[PDB]
Amino acid sequence: VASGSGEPREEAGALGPAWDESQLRSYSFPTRPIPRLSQSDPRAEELIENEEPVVLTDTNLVYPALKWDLEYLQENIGNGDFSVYSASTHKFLYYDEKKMANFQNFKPRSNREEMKFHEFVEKLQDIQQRGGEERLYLQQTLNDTVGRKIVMDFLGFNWNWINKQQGKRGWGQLTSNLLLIGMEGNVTPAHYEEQQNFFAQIKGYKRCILFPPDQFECLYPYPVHHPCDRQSQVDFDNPDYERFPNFQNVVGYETVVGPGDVLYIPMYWWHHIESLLNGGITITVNFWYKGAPTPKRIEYPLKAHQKVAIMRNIEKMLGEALGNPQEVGPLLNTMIKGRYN
Amino acid sequence: VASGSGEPREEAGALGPAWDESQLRSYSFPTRPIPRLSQSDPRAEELIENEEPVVLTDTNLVYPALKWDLEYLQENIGNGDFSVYSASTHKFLYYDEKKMANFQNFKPRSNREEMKFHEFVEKLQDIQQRGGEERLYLQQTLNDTVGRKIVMDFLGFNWNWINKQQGKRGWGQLTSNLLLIGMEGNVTPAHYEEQQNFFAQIKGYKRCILFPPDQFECLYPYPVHHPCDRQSQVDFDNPDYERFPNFQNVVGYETVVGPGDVLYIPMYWWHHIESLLNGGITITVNFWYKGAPTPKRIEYPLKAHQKVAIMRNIEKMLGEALGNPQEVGPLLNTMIKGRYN
Ligand SMILES: O=C(O)CCC(=O)C(=O)O
Ligand SMILES: O=C(O)CCC(=O)C(=O)O
Ligand SMILES: [Zn+2]
Ligand SMILES: [Zn+2]
Repeated sequence: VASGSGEPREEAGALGPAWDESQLRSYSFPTRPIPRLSQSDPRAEELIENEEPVVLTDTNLVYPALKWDLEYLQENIGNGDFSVYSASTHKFLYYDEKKMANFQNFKPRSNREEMKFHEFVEKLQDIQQRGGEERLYLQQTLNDTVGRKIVMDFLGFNWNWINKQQGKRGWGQLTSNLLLIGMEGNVTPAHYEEQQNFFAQIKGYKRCILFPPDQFECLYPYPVHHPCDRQSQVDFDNPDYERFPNFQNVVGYETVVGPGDVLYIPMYWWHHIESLLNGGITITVNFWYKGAPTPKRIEYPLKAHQKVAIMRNIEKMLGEALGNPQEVGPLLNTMIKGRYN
Repeated sequence: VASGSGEPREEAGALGPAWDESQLRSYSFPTRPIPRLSQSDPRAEELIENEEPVVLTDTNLVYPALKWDLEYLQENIGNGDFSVYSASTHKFLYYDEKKMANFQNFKPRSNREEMKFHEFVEKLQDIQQRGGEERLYLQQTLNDTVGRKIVMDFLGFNWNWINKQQGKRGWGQLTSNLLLIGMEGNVTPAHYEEQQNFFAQIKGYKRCILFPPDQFECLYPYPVHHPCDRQSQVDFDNPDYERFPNFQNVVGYETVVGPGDVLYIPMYWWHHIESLLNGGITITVNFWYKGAPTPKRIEYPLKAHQKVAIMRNIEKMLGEALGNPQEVGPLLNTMIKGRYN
């Protein structure tokens, strides 16, 4: 019942288990499995409607990308610039560069380096070459500049299905598709997005651990003006229970996606994403959508994500009102101590 | 230098000290004296301009009320209804009755009872009669219904001086004059107002201890939706240093006003007001003014009162946004724990 990702799935044509338990990292918290359903299954329609996660096994959302691999992409993706993140550890914490202004005591552990696709493949094979410890992760919005055959591939994605989805949910506009290419063992640590996300797995296997928005108290996001806004301050590998005591109460929904799977990551749901160990490279394309307009007007009791949105807006205005994001905390403290605690 | 109210002043015509140290209650914190200046003294103009307190000794602000006493008032104040607050202790904590809706676990220790002036005088003499322990405090906005001679008295107040004051400071409109009649030993505990206040002493002697707005952290106001909004949660007689540790750092400005004195209580300044022990009844009329409009637009660094105004508005909106004032604290806590503390 704290199964996790369940027994590993058996590949078609007796090809043996897709992955195994020892490819998964181990954590301090328990998990229940996210359900894997067919896109035609009413229950999957329920889950998305109710903004609960679900793994859709047969959407064909990115059917033409399933052939993609580094050789094909290097060949066909064009000469555009690609954002590539570097790291010394397996954890790729991300930094909003616009926000680094107002936090000096903040040095990166993951630098963005712009480079052509072939320089990526090259760097990858230079590192592989000599068993170097360092790691990379390419993450780049698909756009205009992309080669003829990638565009045909892109156009062949299942727009009919995902557009119906956008329509049934009242979502706003598709904002971006991010292309993610990772090395085995890479972790994008726990964070949340404000958009809705269909996360479409193309190559390799990723374990995705999700936490609902009502676990805000257990996951301790950075301050909103901090560059790691929306990310957990907790190190999943070495959790500091003195600073983050509610982490001991955290409960995840967990799954492993492979080629053809689409994971619905609902708005404000925390997610932690790791490419399996010794699984090779992973490739994923996501689909971010705005999110249905806010209701006219509120109906109580508020949803967890609505309380989160409120906390964000309080922090923001207080940043503005005080003239300085650094004064947000002392003010809030002064507001609560001996008054509301 | 922590003098306090200074050596007591000597009455004209060798009538001996107006009051003495043993009429003053004793507290845990130190105080410096508020300056007593002449209204013609440029330094007093400085203090009011800079929103610092000052005791003006010669305004004649309420010259015609100096003859007032219970017999005169009973005689001349008319048959209107007068708000009279009751108490079993010397501390008259006030309750906003509009706010009692959203706090059930809140019972009074000071009930408002409407009564004619003669019923007040009567009750007072019924209690005096038999050495009863209970205490009363009349506090009633002067208005329309008031007798012919009180109106002539009122009209004889020094409008020329106080209106010039209103003009020089850019204050808005006079909102009310409250008439306060107290028994010896009555304490109105520490609180702040959002209006500017010229506090005009008429009969008897009051000790006024003021704290500037930047002592918010030491004085622990109730939540804004609580009925004791703007009042300190700290009991000055028995301070709980476990709950209110910054009370140990509190520093007051202190003075004793008698007949003819006017104390400028600047906006957002905390004040604690006690009628001297065994001093007899006290009488005071205050003059509340709105407060200059807010500046277009903000200039940094913000003043303490501006940060207070912000904390108030955060608490208010969060009350509205959450649908329920009771959920304000859990939200704020969730916002700060492990995040900003
Ligand atoms: O695949 C990853 O590591 C990041 C995915 C993610 O965070 C997202 O799609 O929102
Ligand atoms: O005289 C009192 O006890 C109350 C005075 C006061 O709080 C005020 O005038 O604002
Ligand atoms: Zn994400
Ligand atoms: Zn007051």
